[PDB]
Amino acid sequence: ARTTPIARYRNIGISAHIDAGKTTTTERILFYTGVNHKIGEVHDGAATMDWMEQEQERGITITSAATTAFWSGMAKQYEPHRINIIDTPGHVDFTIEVERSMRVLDGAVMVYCAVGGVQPQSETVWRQANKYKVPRIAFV
RNA sequence: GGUUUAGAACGUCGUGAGACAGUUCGGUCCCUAUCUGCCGUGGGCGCUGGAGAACUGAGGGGGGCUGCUCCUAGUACGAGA
Ligand SMILES: Nc1nc2c(ncn2[C@@H]2O[C@H](COP(=O)(O)OP(=O)(O)O)[C@@H](O)[C@H]2O)c(=O)[nH]1
Repeated sequence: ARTTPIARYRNIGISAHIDAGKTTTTERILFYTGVNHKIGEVHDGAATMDWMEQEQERGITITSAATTAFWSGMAKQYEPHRINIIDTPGHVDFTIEVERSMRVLDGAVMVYCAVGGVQPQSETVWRQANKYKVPRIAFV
């Protein structure tokens, strides 16, 4: 039947202030689980999370697009888990994408910058996370 | 090439020879550099015995132009662009 027991699923959300590195960390995760070669960047648009061609050119993630992989914690790189990341955007203009995403995840790794710490958009998505008690960790 | 010479015409003016910041076609542009000047290149003499070399360097001339891309760097700035 199903390929994996439920305890191997981790539905996590990546969300933060603009440019805090959500898409970069998502592409790094995809590479480190091996569904992506060529780690790639965003300012050169070659990243694969970005398709709509606006975020290709303008280099700003505008809408969430879920993605899956197989990374593992028990004897890591082995005994695969199912991490469903959702690369959400952090723009106040697109906070609606965070809203519906934050309401649909069971956890979410918040991203913070080490230069500015929290930022107004992060203080916003913090309300959008307390709004649903979405469990969460921070990634500086 | 044009402007303004001789040929020619149109429009216009003049009765006319002709004329017009009106137009059109055609229409010869000379000079062996003496001096000054400047580019170079020498011959004489000096420089205090003659000669051969190497120099120092007064002083003068040449050369001084820049773009793009990459890195720094998606950094600082900016809520974001
Ligand atoms: N120095 C540094 N720059 C980063 C990091 N993550 C992202 N960036 C830069 O941030 C710019 C855009 O990153 P992006 O993926 O758009 O961040 P996001 O907008 O939050 O997803 C790019 O030029 C990256 O070079 C990081 O961990 N360190």
